[PDB]
Amino acid sequence: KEMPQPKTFGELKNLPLLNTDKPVQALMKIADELGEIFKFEAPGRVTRYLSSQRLIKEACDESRFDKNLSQAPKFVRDFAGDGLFTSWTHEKNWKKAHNILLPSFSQQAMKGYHAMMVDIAVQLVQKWERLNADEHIEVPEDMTRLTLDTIGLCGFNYRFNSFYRDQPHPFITSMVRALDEAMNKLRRANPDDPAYDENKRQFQEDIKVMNDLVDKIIADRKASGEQSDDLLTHMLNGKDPETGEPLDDENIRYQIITFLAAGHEATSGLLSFALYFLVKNPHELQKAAEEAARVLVDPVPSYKQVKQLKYVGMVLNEALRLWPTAPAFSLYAKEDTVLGGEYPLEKGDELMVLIPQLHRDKTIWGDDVEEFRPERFENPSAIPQHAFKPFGNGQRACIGQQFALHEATLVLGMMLKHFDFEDHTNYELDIKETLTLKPEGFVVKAKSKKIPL
Ligand code: HEM
Ligand SMILES: [Mg+2]
Repeated sequence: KEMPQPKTFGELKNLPLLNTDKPVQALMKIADELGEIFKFEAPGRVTRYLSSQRLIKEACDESRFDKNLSQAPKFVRDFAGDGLFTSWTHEKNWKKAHNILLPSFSQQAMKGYHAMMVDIAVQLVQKWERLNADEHIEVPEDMTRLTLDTIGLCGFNYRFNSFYRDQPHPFITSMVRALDEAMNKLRRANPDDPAYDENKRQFQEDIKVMNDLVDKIIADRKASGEQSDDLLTHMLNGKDPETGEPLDDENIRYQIITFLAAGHEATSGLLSFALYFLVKNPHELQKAAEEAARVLVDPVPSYKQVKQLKYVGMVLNEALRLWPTAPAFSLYAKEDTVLGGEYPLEKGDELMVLIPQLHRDKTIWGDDVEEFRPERFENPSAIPQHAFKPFGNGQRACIGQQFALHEATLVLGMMLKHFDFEDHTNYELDIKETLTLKPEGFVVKAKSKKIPL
């Protein structure tokens, strides 16, 4: 078959379609119009956007297709280097670091992180316990404080102390501002224009701020010899079983910057969208609050108790189904191949998986794809293979998935145990896009249930 293509802009082809603050929502609208596959052209590049489970299952065959670095990740590589997220599968450092870090991210390894996750979660609950009657909560802002602080403590035993601040720690300001530069670089008609000399100087400054902190903490840890429950201790001590080599200090720095840069925002967006869906769907809020009350019977949650929050886990999977917070990933054809029996591809051709549209495939999910129904995930053996992919695919799938889901389960369970929530503004969903998705402006009021910590 011949391939559908959205509207074009002369010699700029389709490129201006992405000159928007909300490009993935734009592409989802295009997908709705054009169907399971469409071509997208820009000066010097071409990709094909996939939306159906039928085609994405094929794209996810690792014998045929491998991870490609899409446009904003190639710029993120300027500060995350050959850390796990911005390396190619075939670079030595990718596999070395994957083999070293995998056991440190396993479900079993969560038992070792649990206490530092509860440290930051208790800080969030005390913050909200201490609001006055007429105050409200800025939900994505607080979730972001929580997720940055939790990855800082678990990643490198460092406190960003985000709940002590309106202006984040300078490392966070630099990283946030670097991620924004990466995104903003994509939308520049004249990348070399002198108007951007300032953005380029600030970008180098921010890279320097990030490296200087992380390098110093690494050096401090080597100089002290201290052994903590964090990823930095694991990286200092670890050898790749296959090569026999450890990670060098530069790459350990890239991994630390990568866990913060890749993980914080997608996890804070998940928590913010799950609370959004529960305040809009009070019967599901009640089910999840009843479960948190029945299960979280102790003043702080244990690892075992967090595992028993099945309905909270169902709520978080259904929020990932609707708004997977790292919404698109890119692949390339390893050799010439035919996609879906219809679309011939040459070696090197690019594909993009649009995960919000895969999760709205009506042939898989049924017709009510916009409705929030946690019970879709009651028994996850019902879900066909390759239908639900919020954490990507295969060996290049999110290494932080058990971390994110333990964090979000813990924190949402505690939120639901300790407070009732009110959507006092009747908030209108407005999804902001960075590297990730979140509900911008989402606010609520909490009313404490007056349960001790
Ligand atoms: C709900 C929260 C999260 C979601 C939805 C999510 C989603 C994703 C997705 C879709 C990918 C694949 C990207 C691609 O193919 O280009 C990815 C990769 C990755 N994520 Fe996550 N992520 C989340 C949380 C985290 C956290 C908490 C961490 C770290 C503590 C993390 C670290 C990573 C890394 C290091 C990669 C690269 C893995 C590799 O290629 O070896 N993520 N994530
Ligand atoms: Mg309903």
